[PDB]
Amino acid sequence: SDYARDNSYTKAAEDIDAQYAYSGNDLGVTYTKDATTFKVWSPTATGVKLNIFTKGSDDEQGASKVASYTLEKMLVDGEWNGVWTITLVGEWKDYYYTYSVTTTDTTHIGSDATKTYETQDVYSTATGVNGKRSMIVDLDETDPEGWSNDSHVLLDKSTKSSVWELHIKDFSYDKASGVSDANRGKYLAFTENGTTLNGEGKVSTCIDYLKELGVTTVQLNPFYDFQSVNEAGDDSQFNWGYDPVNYNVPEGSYSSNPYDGKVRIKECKEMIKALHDAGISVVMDVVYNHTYSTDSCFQYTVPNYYYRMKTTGAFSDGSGCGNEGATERAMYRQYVIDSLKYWVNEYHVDGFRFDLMGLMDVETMNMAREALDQIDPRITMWGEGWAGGDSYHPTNTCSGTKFYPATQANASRLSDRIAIFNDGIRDGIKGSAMDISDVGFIQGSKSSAKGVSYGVRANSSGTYKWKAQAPSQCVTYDACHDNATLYDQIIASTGLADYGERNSEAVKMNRLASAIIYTSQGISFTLAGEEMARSKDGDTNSYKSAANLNMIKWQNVVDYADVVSYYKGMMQIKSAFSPLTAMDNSYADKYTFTKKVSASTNQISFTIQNDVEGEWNKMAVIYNNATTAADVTLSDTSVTDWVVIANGETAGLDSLGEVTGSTFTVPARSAIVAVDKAGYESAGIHSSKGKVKVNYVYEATGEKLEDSVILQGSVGSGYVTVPSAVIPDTYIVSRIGGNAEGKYTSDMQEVTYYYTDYIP
Ligand SMILES: OC[C@H]1O[C@H](O[C@H]2[C@H](O)[C@@H](O)[C@@H](O[C@H]3[C@H](O)[C@@H](O)[C@@H](O[C@H]4[C@H](O)[C@@H](O)[C@@H](O[C@H]5[C@H](O)[C@@H](O)[C@@H](O)O[C@@H]5CO)O[C@@H]4CO)O[C@@H]3CO)O[C@@H]2CO)[C@H](O)[C@@H](O)[C@@H]1O
Ligand SMILES: [Ca+2]
Repeated sequence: SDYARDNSYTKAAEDIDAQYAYSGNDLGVTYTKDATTFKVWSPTATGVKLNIFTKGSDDEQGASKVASYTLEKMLVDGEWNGVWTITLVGEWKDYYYTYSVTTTDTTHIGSDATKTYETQDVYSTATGVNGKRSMIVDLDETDPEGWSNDSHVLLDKSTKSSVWELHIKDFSYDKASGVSDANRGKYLAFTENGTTLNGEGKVSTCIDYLKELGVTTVQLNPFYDFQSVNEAGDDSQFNWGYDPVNYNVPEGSYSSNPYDGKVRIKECKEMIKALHDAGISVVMDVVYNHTYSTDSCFQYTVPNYYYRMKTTGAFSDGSGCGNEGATERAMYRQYVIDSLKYWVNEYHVDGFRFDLMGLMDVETMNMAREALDQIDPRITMWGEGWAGGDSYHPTNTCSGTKFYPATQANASRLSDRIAIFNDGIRDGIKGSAMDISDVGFIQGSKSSAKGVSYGVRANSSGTYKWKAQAPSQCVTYDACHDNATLYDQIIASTGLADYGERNSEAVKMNRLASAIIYTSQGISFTLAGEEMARSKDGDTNSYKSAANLNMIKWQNVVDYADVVSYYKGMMQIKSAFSPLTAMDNSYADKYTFTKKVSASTNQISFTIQNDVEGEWNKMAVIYNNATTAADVTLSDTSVTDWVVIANGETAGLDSLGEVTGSTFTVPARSAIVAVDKAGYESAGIHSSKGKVKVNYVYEATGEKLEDSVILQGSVGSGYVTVPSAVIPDTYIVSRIGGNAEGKYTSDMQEVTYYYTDYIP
């Protein structure tokens, strides 16, 4: 819950805002060749001392204290504006610095109740190792080659996105990634083109893999500077990084050199440029809701101002991490908005994911949306519309408006282009994220059907659990970095196999999840590697678990190539059919559900009427979670000539067969997507991908030992097939027909694994 409570701390902070709020835009360092100016906002301080150093830490060669200087109160018409300033004449680039701040707290201003704290700059743009000393940098020197020609990659519509949620270490830490020794688990991994599995040259990994998969967007887990990895320590350390230290400095551990402050800036920019060169939008995970500790640059500069304080003097702990940032305060609001603008402008970031956005006030969020709109309204914003504990806040903001938290409950007060994670469809698809053993729709829960069905229109049509204003305000997903991976929950909730073990029924459920995500409105989102059955060995909170547990297992692009192909195809379907990628509510009344949206059912079906010329006229979608094939008759009989474009085997833009009438046979634990024949013919939307069909046959009888699968990819790109992992160990491959490995062609190729009797 959140609580409106006014106290001595909130009153003091409000009075500080009225007298001392500063909008000068020049806090921190203003560098030029001829002089550097330093500015610190601290109304509570009795003095601020600047300390210059040759190095970011004392252990480095050439490390020494240069000198210290007294900052002076900044006067405007002889009135103090709360700012401290000094200008050092000459060339000061590449020196390091801290401030020594002698200060009261917010409730004892003018008293002699002072303490002195040493801290890095609140407005640091660079630091040395482990973020303890700021660095004076010419940011133009940190620009990689071609950076001036690097542009934002922005989606016309947020709802046309396909988001891959990725940790920078996870991306390439696996030696099988084919990334060079130097760059594995680093920013620079993204700059390596032509990477293949085990560097064997047969099938793409990393950035080339992402190009082939066709994701629009990569959302990167924390790459601001966090506390929880020792940047001078072992390469085997792992943390998600939800432990902020410096908001406007890149994390050191993902760089080749954290000791020189400029290197991580250059390399972070190189990562972003490489994603842009691949045609991929970059979204940044940001965590303004809390800092690692209250022994922070914020608390050491203006004690008790930047955090929400309870009447009893305790820090409000709405984050569950010990503190919460006071977004309702004039100078934290300004800090956050200025920070967002900085990452967009300086680093070419294309959008943001707000950690525990429910701890941020609606007015601040809306003002941030308006700020980013002035750059480009296609810059994306979304976040978690919840908190991690009870939140204590003042009644009103620094603007004098009533405080509202940016939660699901308050979606109507928030901009429709600040989207909110839809836990409705997430839990509906695969079961409660809070319990890995819990079943959702794909595993056979009939009561979960309503979660899926509301999810289909991005929880914007009617009300189940919460209501989005529009599809633009909804992130559609079945899993993220938190809790269990999709495939781990499937395995745990069914007992079908061990974690990370292929099972044919588990894989069917995984394909069905794919069909649902890409036939639902809202912003389609996946954990990186969901498309290849990513496992964390059942770990439901992997934030500091082993690097090799967390890392993407690149062998899975082969072991689950068929599943990758299914996702690849479903993505094509969504991007081809306008109703699915609508921002607004235009298409809400164009859906005809066969059963009530609320129905307890094994078969969900609906049609969608389109109005875009040159596209399919109508789509039929069926989800079957039964363990048997079902005959499903649509209530909408307006179309009786259909072309199937997704089934239990494959998804894409090509005809998989036709259906006359209103009844479809839907295999167990599978989806059907069909479109009107007339529209299919007229639109001329067709696949340019090639296919490989993989068969598994008992040589002696000619009978299949396992269902055939379909691989699908760009013509001329490399594929690798393998024997079926689920065939009993009492059969072994004796012969292969066709090419187990090769390049896709337009005409479908077939590979048959022939099996003989064996004892293991
Ligand atoms: O600080 C404690 C906590 O922090 C982190 O948890 C985060 C979660 O991992 C993350 O998923 C997110 O949690 C959200 C959740 O996703 C969202 O769905 C909503 O949760 C609801 C449930 O949907 C609802 O079922 C009910 O949950 C019950 C649960 O069913 C029952 O089995 C039992 O465990 O009690 C639960 C709570 O009563 O209610 C919850 C809460 O309303 O909201 C959640 C946020 O509150 O964000 C979490 C916070 O960052 C860590 O990962 C975790 O290890 C720590 O324990
Ligand atoms: Ca760090």
